[PDB]
Amino acid sequence: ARTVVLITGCSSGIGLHLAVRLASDPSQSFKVYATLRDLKTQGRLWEAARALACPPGSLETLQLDVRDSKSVAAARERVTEGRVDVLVCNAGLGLLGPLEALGEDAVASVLDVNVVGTVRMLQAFLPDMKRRGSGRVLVTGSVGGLMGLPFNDVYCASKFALEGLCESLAVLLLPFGVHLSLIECGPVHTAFMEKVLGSPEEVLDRTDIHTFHRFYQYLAHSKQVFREAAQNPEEVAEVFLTALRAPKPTLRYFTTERFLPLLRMRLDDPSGSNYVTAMHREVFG
Amino acid sequence: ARTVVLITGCSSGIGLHLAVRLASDPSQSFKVYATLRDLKTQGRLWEAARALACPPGSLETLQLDVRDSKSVAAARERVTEGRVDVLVCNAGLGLLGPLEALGEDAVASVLDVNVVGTVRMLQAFLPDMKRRGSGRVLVTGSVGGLMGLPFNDVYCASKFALEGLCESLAVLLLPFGVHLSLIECGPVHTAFMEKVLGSPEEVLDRTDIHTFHRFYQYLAHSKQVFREAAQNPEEVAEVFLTALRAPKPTLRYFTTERFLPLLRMRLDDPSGSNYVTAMHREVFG
Ligand SMILES: NC(=O)c1ccc[n+]([C@@H]2O[C@H](COP(=O)([O-])OP(=O)(O)OC[C@H]3O[C@@H](n4cnc5c(N)ncnc54)[C@H](OP(=O)(O)O)[C@@H]3O)[C@@H](O)[C@H]2O)c1
Ligand SMILES: NC(=O)c1ccc[n+]([C@@H]2O[C@H](COP(=O)([O-])OP(=O)(O)OC[C@H]3O[C@@H](n4cnc5c(N)ncnc54)[C@H](OP(=O)(O)O)[C@@H]3O)[C@@H](O)[C@H]2O)c1
Ligand SMILES: C[C@]12CC[C@@H]3c4ccc(O)cc4CC[C@H]3[C@@H]1CC[C@@H]2O
Ligand SMILES: C[C@]12CC[C@@H]3c4ccc(O)cc4CC[C@H]3[C@@H]1CC[C@@H]2O
Repeated sequence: ARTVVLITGCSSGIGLHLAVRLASDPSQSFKVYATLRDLKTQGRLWEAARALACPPGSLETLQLDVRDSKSVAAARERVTEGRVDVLVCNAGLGLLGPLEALGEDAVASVLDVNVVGTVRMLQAFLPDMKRRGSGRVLVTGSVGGLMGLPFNDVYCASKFALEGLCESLAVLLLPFGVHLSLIECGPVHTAFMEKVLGSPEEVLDRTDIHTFHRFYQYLAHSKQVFREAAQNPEEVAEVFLTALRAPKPTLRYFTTERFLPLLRMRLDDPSGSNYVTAMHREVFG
Repeated sequence: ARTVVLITGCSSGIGLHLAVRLASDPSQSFKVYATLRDLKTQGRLWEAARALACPPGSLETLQLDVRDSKSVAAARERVTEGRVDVLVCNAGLGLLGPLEALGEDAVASVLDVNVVGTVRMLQAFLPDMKRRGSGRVLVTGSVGGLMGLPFNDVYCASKFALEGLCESLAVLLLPFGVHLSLIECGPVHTAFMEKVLGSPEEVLDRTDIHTFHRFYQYLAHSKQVFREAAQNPEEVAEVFLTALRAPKPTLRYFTTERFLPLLRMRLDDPSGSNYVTAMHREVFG
């Protein structure tokens, strides 16, 4: 159908549920290109798509690895319509542990995927939206890009980076009639975390005993935050559709109002210490 | 002298003036290791140091390239005292132009220096401060890390990343008695900008005519913002000393109160659109 939507990172979580929520839409107005780093993992996407009854042709899958600009351009070339009306930059990776225990590859990967990957997506797809004078870009955001979290130093570094990247682009884009919005998400049940790490044996080798202990405490605490605040990817998908529907989309959309008070205490105390003291008390006690 | 201070990026600007402001301090309590990417450029540092009368031994220069962990560890090994009381992460690069005109090397460099470089500094020097139960880390910040600026997409991406990185570390660090603060700076007369770019011929080749035109407009506008708001590096150095003096340093220190209203409109309108509309009007008219 008429609105062409291209989504990154659709093998699971937000991306997967958003592709099927769009392709199974009552109005049948979306033509979805669900992109995945590795096409062989598309099984779960179709199982969900078939549970929602997506009309043949409403959903097509492509291989798109955000670390490779040749993969990104190849995917763009497979959009048969020759246009993308809604570009959703969703692919992302986590990175957890003491800063000193993180290796150079892991740090570099996180920045390459979460930041440079988005830049690649935007360089390949913004030109044509500017030429056409229209387009929507939706970026999966995180409360981790709005407030720092202990033992997520590089991950927060990467999520804050998208905030800077998208805000800077948004200031330029108004006059071109291209809208950019971030969908700010808290914890989401998606297996994002399941790969965020483990291996206490190796970690203890890379840091001191006190840091290690504080790490275990952070891990106990995020086990409760996840049970307390994870949302399901279906709920998050609805926030994207809210954004793609608005005639004049705002820069930010929040999927929960839950972390706002905490967010407000970084501003109402500009020195930023109130936040630091409050987050240390919530995490470590 | 007694407080050992190690500073990155001292061939010019903030780093240069901060090293000499500390080594020429009346109390003569600072022993400064002024680090530079390339030792052969140390001329300007000494000229200023000799204009301020720094006692022999108050200032030592080392080579330290933040993109190389071997250079970073080698520099740490030359601290004869075996300790660093104040670590100042100042090295940084700019990147300007239409997002689509930026090459992969340039983007990668900016992130490698501004973000990963700080991570390298922190991995090499935090362990010993945690072991000792004391230390101050001061990071040169930017209003560009707090609000997005058109045509500085990757630069803002990198400066926001430091915000995330330092806030996340700050939450962990309290209990270790190690303080981390960011020194938020606006435009500074330092030649940072002088290398931020030019070459309209090559740029026009990489983007569309409308974007190009908007770029020229941004360039006219930053010529006035720089004359209107640049501060001198001596003024910025005093803010670092304010931070290193406080018995309980806050996470953020601002060198000007000038951009706060703008900063406040990103929060008081959480959708973040008020800011986007206001920044577009200030830059493009
Ligand atoms: N999960 C949370 O609690 C949470 C909270 C806030 C924000 N977010 C954000 O939500 C987004 C979606 O993640 P999720 O929570 O749904 O986790 P997820 O279930 O692990 O899904 C992330 C997707 O990104 C893909 N991806 C990873 N590397 C890629 C690459 N190089 N090229 C293309 N795609 C790649 C993954 O594919 P593969 O499976 O093949 O690797 C997967 O399809 C991320 O940007 C993110 O960080 C998540
Ligand atoms: N200038 C502004 O208007 C402004 C505004 C806000 C924030 N800041 C920030 O202020 C900091 C200091 O910059 P500045 O304004 O003083 O500009 P600058 O005069 O160009 O000084 C930056 C210094 O960083 C060094 N550097 C660059 N790459 C390095 C590397 N790979 N390893 C070690 N050192 C390296 C440069 O050395 P080389 O000369 O050899 O390259 C130079 O000594 C930066 O983090 C920054 O982005 C500046
Ligand atoms: C930033 C994340 C969402 C917000 C989460 C949060 C939010 C508030 C809080 O007090 C603790 C945590 C712990 C884990 C955080 C997450 C780590 C991954 C995710 O992106
Ligand atoms: C972010 C910077 C400081 C703040 C500057 C600013 C701040 C406010 C504003 O309205 C325009 C500009 C243009 C250039 C910006 C700068 C680019 C380099 C510097 O780091």
